[PDB]
Amino acid sequence: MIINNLKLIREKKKISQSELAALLEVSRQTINGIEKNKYNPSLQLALKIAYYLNTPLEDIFQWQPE
Repeated sequence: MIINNLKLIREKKKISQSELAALLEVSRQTINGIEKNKYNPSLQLALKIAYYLNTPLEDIFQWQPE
């Protein structure tokens, strides 16, 4: 389904997971865990990630509407 790949998006600007996680208000381990296939971020949080990260939601988490 949804492909979690913030790190690519974040690392695009060389954004730190730690700072980003601070931006998200969530633990870094969890955020980097999601790419690894851990349960994707919540409805608002994904929106926040796009907002905090400043990137389309699709790039960070391509919904892949199956």
